[PDB]
Amino acid sequence: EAPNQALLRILKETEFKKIKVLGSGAFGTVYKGLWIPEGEKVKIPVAIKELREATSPKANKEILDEAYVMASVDNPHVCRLLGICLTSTVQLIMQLMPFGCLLDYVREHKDNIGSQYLLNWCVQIAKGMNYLEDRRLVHRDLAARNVLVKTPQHVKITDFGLAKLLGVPIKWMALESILHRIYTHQSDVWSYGVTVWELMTFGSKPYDGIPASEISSILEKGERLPQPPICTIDVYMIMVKCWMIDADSRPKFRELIIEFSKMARDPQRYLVIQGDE
Ligand SMILES: */C=C/C(=O)N1CCC[C@@H](n2nc(-c3ccc(OCc4nccn4C)c(Cl)c3)c3c(N)ncnc32)C1
Ligand SMILES: [Cl-]
Ligand SMILES: [Cl-]
Repeated sequence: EAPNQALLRILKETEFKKIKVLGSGAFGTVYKGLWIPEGEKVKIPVAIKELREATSPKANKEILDEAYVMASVDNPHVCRLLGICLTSTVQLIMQLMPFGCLLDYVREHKDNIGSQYLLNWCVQIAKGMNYLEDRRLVHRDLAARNVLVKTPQHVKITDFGLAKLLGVPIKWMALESILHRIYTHQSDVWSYGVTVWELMTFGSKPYDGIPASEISSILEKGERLPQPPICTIDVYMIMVKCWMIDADSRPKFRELIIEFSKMARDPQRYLVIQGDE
């Protein structure tokens, strides 16, 4: 309820440039580039995401609401918007993270990642998600690919709210989302569980070898992702709770922060990793 004095920067096309493509995703294409604020004598390296065309009817109405949220973010574990340009296309400008997404990071560094880092990442993601819940925003696409590494000890969530805006990731979705297209903070919790599984397996693909078309059927039969080799039952049990059919029986993000935080105080008790003494 304090005044929100975030800045919404509406950028002229001349105030930034795209220099090199970094990759593409469900929502658009990401480039490294420069932000060159008019009359300020500086140039700042940034990431720029050019959004794909919306399949949604009202998205042009909603783009600004989405910008407001991204601009407004004030949590260490959620990424923020630097500026937005709306012309022929919508382009989002934000800080450039040299260390990239968490999914690639765990795959690339698997031999070197220990229990403290893994648990801390769980806490941090939970913290960011809790913040988004406080703001009444449902992410709809939480996944390891949508977490960026600021430093190996500091990760931040991206891309919240774009799925709705733009109008699927079946393997990360709660059953109610798949069957009924219902999305809630509790559906986010299910995705959080899948995301944790991705981390704990050093970036394995969930349900690898099962076609997306079969996922709703297997879930209904009680199948769930398996216990990762490094995980004690204490960690895995939390992940399984995230995947309860009854959304209200799943943990709250605030509870998740607490549970992971406790385990992060003695990480070797809760994850068993070679060379992690
Ligand atoms: C595993 C992730 C992956 O493969 N990629 C492809 C290469 C580029 C990577 N990447 N993406 C961004 C980025 C994410 C989200 C962005 O805007 C949406 C948003 N979420 C919160 C706030 N905002 C504005 C933007 Cl503009 C870029 C990257 C960034 N920002 N830095 C480094 N790599 C990024 C993902
Ligand atoms: Cl920060
Ligand atoms: Cl950020």
